[PDB]
Amino acid sequence: AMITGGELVVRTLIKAGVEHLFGLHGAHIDTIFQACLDHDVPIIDTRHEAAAGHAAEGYARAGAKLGVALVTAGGGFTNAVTPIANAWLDRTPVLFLTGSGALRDDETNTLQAGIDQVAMAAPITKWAHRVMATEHIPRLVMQAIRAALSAPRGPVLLDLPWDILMNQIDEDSVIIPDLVLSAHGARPDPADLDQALALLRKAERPVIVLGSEASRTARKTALSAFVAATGVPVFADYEGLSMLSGLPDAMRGGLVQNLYSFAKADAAPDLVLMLGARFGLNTGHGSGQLIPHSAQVIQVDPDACELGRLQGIALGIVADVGGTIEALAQATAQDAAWPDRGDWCAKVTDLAQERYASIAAKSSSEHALHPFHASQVIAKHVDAGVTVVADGALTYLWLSEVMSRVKPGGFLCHGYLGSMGVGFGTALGAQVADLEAGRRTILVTGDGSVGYSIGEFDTLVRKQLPLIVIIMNNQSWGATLHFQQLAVGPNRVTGTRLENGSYHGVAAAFGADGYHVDSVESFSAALAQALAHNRPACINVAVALDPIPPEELII
Amino acid sequence: AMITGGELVVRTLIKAGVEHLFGLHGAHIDTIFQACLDHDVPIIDTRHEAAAGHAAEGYARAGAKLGVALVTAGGGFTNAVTPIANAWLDRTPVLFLTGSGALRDDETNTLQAGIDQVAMAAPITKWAHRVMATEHIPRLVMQAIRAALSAPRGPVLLDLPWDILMNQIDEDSVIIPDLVLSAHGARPDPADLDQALALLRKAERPVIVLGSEASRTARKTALSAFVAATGVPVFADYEGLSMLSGLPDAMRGGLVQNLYSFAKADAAPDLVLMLGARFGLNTGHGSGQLIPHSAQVIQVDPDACELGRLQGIALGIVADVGGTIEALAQATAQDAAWPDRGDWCAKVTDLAQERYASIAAKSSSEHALHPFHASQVIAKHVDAGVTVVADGALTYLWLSEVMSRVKPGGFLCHGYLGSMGVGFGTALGAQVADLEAGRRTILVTGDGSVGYSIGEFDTLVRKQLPLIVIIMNNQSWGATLHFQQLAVGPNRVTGTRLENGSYHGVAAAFGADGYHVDSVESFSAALAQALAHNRPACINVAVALDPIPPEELII
Amino acid sequence: AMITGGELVVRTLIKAGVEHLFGLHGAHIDTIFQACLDHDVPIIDTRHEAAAGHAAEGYARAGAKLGVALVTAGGGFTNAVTPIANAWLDRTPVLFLTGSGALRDDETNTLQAGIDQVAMAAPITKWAHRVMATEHIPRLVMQAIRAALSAPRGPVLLDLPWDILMNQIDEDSVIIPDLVLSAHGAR
Amino acid sequence: AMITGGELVVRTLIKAGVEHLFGLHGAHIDTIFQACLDHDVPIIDTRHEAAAGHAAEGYARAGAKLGVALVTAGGGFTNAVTPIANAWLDRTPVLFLTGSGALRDDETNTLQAGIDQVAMAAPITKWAHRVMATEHIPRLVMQAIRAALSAPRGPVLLDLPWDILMNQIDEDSVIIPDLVLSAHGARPDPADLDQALALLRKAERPVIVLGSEASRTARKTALSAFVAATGVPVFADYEGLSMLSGLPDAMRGGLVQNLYSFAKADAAPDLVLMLGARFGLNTGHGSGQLIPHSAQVIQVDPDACELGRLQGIALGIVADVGGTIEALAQATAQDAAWPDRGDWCAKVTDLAQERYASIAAKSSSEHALHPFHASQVIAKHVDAGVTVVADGALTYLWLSEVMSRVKPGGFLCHGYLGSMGVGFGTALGAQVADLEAGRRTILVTGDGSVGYSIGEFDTLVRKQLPLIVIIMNNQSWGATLHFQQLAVGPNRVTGTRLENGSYHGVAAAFGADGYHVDSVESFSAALAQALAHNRPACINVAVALDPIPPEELI
Ligand SMILES: Cc1ncc(C[n+]2csc(CCOP(=O)(O)OP(=O)(O)O)c2C)c(N)n1
Ligand SMILES: Cc1ncc(C[n+]2csc(CCOP(=O)(O)OP(=O)(O)O)c2C)c(N)n1
Ligand SMILES: Cc1ncc(C[n+]2csc(CCOP(=O)(O)OP(=O)(O)O)c2C)c(N)n1
Repeated sequence: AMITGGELVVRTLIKAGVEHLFGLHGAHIDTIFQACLDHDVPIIDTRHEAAAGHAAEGYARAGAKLGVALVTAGGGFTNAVTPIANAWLDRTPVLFLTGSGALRDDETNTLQAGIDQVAMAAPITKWAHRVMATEHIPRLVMQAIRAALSAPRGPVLLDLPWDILMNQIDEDSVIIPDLVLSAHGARPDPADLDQALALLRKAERPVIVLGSEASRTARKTALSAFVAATGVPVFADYEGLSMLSGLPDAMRGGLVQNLYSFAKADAAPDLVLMLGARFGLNTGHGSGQLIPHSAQVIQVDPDACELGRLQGIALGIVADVGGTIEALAQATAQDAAWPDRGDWCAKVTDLAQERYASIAAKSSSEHALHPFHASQVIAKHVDAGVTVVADGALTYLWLSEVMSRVKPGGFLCHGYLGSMGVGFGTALGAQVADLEAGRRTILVTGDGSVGYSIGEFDTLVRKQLPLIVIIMNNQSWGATLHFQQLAVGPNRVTGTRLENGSYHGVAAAFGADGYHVDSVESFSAALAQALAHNRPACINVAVALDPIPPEELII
Repeated sequence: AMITGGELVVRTLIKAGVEHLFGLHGAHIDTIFQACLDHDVPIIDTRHEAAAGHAAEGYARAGAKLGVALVTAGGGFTNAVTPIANAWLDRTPVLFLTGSGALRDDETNTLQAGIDQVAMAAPITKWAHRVMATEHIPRLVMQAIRAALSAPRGPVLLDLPWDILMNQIDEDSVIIPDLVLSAHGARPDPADLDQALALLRKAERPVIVLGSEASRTARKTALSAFVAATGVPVFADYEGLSMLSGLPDAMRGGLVQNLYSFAKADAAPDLVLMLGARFGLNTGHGSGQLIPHSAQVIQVDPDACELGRLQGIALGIVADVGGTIEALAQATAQDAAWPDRGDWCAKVTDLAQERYASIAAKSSSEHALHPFHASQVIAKHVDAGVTVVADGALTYLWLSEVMSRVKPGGFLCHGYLGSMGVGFGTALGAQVADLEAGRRTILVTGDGSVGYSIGEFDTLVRKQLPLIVIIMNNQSWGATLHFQQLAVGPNRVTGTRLENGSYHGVAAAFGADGYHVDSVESFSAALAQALAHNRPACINVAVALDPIPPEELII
Repeated sequence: AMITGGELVVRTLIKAGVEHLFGLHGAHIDTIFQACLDHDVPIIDTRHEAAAGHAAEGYARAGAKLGVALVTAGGGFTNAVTPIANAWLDRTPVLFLTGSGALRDDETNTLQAGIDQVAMAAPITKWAHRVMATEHIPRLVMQAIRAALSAPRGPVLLDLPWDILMNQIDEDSVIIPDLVLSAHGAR
Repeated sequence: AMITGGELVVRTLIKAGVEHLFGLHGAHIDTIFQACLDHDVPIIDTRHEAAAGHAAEGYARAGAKLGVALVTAGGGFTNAVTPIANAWLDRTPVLFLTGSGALRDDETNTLQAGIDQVAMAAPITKWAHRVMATEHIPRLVMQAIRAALSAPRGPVLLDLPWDILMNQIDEDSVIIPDLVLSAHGARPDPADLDQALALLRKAERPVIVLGSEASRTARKTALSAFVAATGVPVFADYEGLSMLSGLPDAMRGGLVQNLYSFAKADAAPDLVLMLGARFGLNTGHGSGQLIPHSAQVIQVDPDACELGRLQGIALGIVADVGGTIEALAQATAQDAAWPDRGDWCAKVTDLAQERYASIAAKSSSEHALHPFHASQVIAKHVDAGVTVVADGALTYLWLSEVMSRVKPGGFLCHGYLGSMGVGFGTALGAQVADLEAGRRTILVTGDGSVGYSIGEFDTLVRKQLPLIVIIMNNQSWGATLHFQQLAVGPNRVTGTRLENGSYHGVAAAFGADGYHVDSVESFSAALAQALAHNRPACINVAVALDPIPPEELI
């Protein structure tokens, strides 16, 4: 009944409902590994702490739950910083548990000590803190969890000194708290809700735009009820996209990028209801290209700073997005009868079809396989049974054009950090979450990006995680090469070609199934085969570099 | 139509609804001074940036609105750090505007440059940011205001480089946004509200405890309706106390400290509804001495990390406190009649009376004026027309004993920072806010504490602000002297005596009315006279040092 | 022969050659006041921690030696920040000793706790550090002194948690180092 | 004559004497790539910013010069933080140039923006700063360089907003300064030097211990003169080891770890002259196990905080280590003849031989290749023409045992950060530096550690860098597995096995030569062949896991 600090950490995680961790071993954190071993809690151990951190993010995002990363002192922590930064900008709930130097050996120039890990994490976490006493562990672990899971979601760093973890205490002297935190988010004042709904009712061309906070709470039943009652088309940024999958086709606007062509069509929305979608990279900043300057904007976000950040708004509500969706469903449930939106929904559908058809008409695979065509091959397989994770740059810009007509179970793309290479770890953690969901995870990445975490094929094999890694291979850091050609000159390509290496050969050397394809027919055959087997796979797809995705020109 | 960055700052503040600033001049920020001059916006200029910062706090606290502090580069900023830290721990909405070195003269070892002011403020603000372009001023001022005013309220630092402020731009090249941020905070999910109310209904001995967030939103009408419907007695920490002033005597539990004697009376609450009162210094930490371990606790706070921080709770709700009070009032306006709680309210009343009577029975002014008796002299004048500000240590501990039976318009005491000296600036700012309300401000401070900001008598006279400064003079840093005697030994008093100086003489030399008193009669006469005139005053009250206040006895 | 952490602080100061401190009292740092009282080391107690900080600077500047400021947790520290910043830009050797919340009472929303004092001082000191063990006091005080006195001179913050200072340890279990640092600068 | 901020960066680097950069492309930093292209300054572009940062470290360490890393905004920067931290604790002069969000687009929730990069780097840099004006670029680049190169050396972060770099200015309106910073480090006061030499002369068993600052200034001629004049044996931590390579055998004490067995042999030094060797991980902390408590210590370090950090010292000198070595050589070229130290030097040698022989006696490759035997295979090839980079854990602990006997041109091991995986990028950068030195780089790494940066086989092949990567493969995160067995229990192994993957197969798929070996003979043949050709290679060496290196116990 004397137990370690690491045992306290794990008892507290278990009580909160944590079922998996992602990490990489060190002695500093062995007490946590030993406790997980005793309690049959899996730690998915990777080949890089960065992959472990991104895996915790992917688990959190695909699973709509807490992700937990576990890393050792010093380089364990510094190797997890890109995950922390990505989760920060993406509003992703991840508890990063890090080891650190023993307090009793402070300032001794010893192994792995002397990095101010909390100071480094401070600019990019909701909370970061170093534990000072073993008896504080349960309450601070639970406090850290509440911080991560509350609106807007985000990463937390809990730094656990080696002596604090190794110290033994009487188990009866420290209580392990429950996670007592309402699952229901706060909702708008009914006066604000009444005004929002009165405006929505009055609008001629209203749209809703979902952001990441809608994905985190996943109030799909309420969203469906609200959308069925009002008939208003719903768009989303990348992170909100999968929240559209259960909606009737007439009200699926798809990716918010599709609003670009509306003003030209004399069909700019006159009202926009933004639900956790921030003004920024995915929503056209303050340009009014997607969210028109002429529209009345109602914005709901848990962070008041975001409200009208880059554009004047009509009504700014601070509330949880999930709670708001529940409130909207309740208010419209016994409401009757909302205005018919048939013609407006049809216009949204037509503009989307026009975009897709136009791109189709400009895409040829005469010699090399066209990225649009390669994307269409993937789209044939995307439905509620699949999570798509997207990395690369040109790769995801092209992929995005096929993503609105399908209904993915999950879609996990770059957010604001736009950090090439995060997709592999992300997809690995998503595939873990997806085992419980019954989904197959497909990573669609670039040849450049895959190199960041290419050792994780080892992890997929050791852990028998059937992630399918599709590499869109244009022999280059492509978008950056386009930048050089477009912004500087045709003769100014430098540091951006990648004309070496057999990625499928690398995957095969780690024991994964390797495929190399270069055509619509070869690729479709390979992908069908990979999906039929419950095995990790690498599909190396030779694609053309020169095509310019629509979003590259728009961006 | 070319205008300065400083003019953009002021136009934005005006559009937000700011009517006063507190500050101290520097060339770095003169453009803001000149714009306020043009627009007839008063800047209350003090004798120390710390006093200006605390004044902005006091204005925010007394006024339930945004406070704005304005300080110059370098030492202007560093002199404001104590206000920032105090506002941080007290959840007080203050926008600290600071000058800083010109961007164009970066790294030139020049005057007032080279302090990383944002880094210094980061650990003690909701947001801290240095402005990079003159065009960004309106949107970032408004963003800062939204950050300060949103739940939980807190300080923000906006750092404005000299060139950014002096730079002139076309006034029409940038839009000045409105403050578009709902006045009504987010409320609990109805399931959570129903659960809370079910527990409140079933409880034998329920209490409500209000915290600072209740004061910031000041939902007095809703609170009155809720309390009348349920008959549940309401307590508060210092910052919540004035929120009890409009409640019937029967439901006024007063300061939460009064709960101490309940367990021995076999009367410990079985349910506690905490409305923005955190677990911490004012609520007995996790000791269960005020909030019993045996009670079911419903806690409502805008910061999830606070929920059950130090004690297990039954229901943890993240919502705005004002929004929650409105929700509770709405629900209890349409449910069944509530159980009569007259006997319980009477018990609450009896226990408070027993405490007060006990103190009265023990207190003697035979050889020197007793702090409890001096406190009683003040209490006779306290009602809705008075804001009481409290500083010192033993001074406020004694004062607290008379504050539950009166109904102050405002009560501003030390919060967690416990920083001796903050009261003078705080009271000065409070008196500015109180002007429009027809209220009179009284500072009750220690002889030690008053020394920190004693030059502010000058400011009171220059600005004709009729603040009454009452100095409880026990010729020592009192509570610290008690610590030495009680925790160390009777012969171990060092560095705590202050057996010098005529504070009324200092006040007089600055042109304020000075009084020196040493008895109930003399003090009563001085206070009556000072209150009869709209003149600043200093009342120097000789009081005994040896008496130990109940709150110290408990400790 | 059990002595407090505050006693360790003062014994280390005395061995370094410190003969005056400037400060303002708080319970958090009483163990240092008591040790100074015992050893007849004057603490010049002011009416504001800022004045105490600036006095430590003035003492250093006028006397070409180390200045030592002594302030309590929370507002004691925040009141000393203008002195820290002034000494930073002036290259003035001042050791700022500050109290802070007890480590054992971390994250309890308690009196004078919760300010990240080391983070606040980091941009304006040669070194700033929070002591984690009573036994570290003498070596870390001497390390801080070496940081302050070495070229270019400047301020250092040593943050001493209440429990770390109140803790008692066997005086024979920890050595008080000498100040072994050449008086002659490199050429 | 209008030129970009990026062009200003590169003109300043060139004027400082920078000849190589390491990095990974982004649009945010393209102006620097374009300028390097114009000026024929190579940027060695890697598959991960971490590898690029570590390459800049390796180039700095192996070359005793400034390393320059170049990364883009956001993830470019955050991917570089392990290099920054490693360089920080290793006292390695690296200029990290990072892009960042445009100032004009501040707070727009845009691509790669919103990370406070300078705040993140502040705890682990000598200086970190974000540039506010294009016109400031040359003076701030040069300022950053002076910060990195000055004693004690270390990393600097210069953050260059996208608009600051893209902005064009009249080239005639901004001067590009020279690097005007003396190459000569400051030296001790002659009174201090006199006292140090007086103590050194009176000592019965004096030793010298070198640290990283000695390697940074590389005052080899002076060191040789001082050592020849005094006859005092010289030890080093890992970073100071290659500074012993030009000394006569009699005064080569080798790695400072060898001091362990001296007290039990009644031979503990009575005087220790520490030259940039800190009290800490490599010197036995304050334990007295290497630096005896009974010895008088003279410590010379550019950071006063370090002087007697963990142990009482007799004389604490703040000076540059190189300047001090020059001063000591100068003084001992003019003073009287020094006492003969032949017997003490022979004791040092005998104790080192006794350690080596004891390990040799215990090591058997009967059933699997023993890590000590594998290490000896490598040692056969180590001389001035070789830089050895060491990663892994058990791997470098075993390797350390053969390193004191040989005289490497360079030896780059883990420092205080002990971050598994830094070796690959480090060795790639070292190989670049080694080109002009006429040296061949060999990385000796673990099967676990190699996985961190395994994509860099691609970079070796693209850039034709003939790095030889030797993977000591014990199918595990080995030292951590030993921890579980030794400190917890034999049935408590969890999260530490790595019983999968063909590393040589991975290297071959990237176009590098791959070998798989499992014996002294097969390993010897593969290494000999790899060394015979200027081609990148991976040698996957099957080695036993169970043996415990002496240092693991200690
Ligand atoms: C961590 C990081 N490093 C560098 C960049 C700069 N960058 C933007 S796009 C891009 C090219 C990505 O190439 P690839 O993964 O192959 O995708 P592609 O554009 O070719 O489809 C790069 C290097 C970045 N965004 N993040
Ligand atoms: C800024 C600051 N400095 C020092 C302290 C330590 N301290 C606590 S109580 C106290 C005495 C206050 O004396 P006074 O204002 O005269 O009030 P009294 O207790 O005598 O009524 C002191 C110095 C503090 N809390 N804050
Ligand atoms: C970045 C980082 N992650 C984890 C650790 C913990 N750690 C210490 S030794 C070790 C094992 C390294 O294994 P390998 O590289 O194969 O070397 P071996 O000990 O097997 O020879 C690990 C994971 C560390 N020191 N640094």
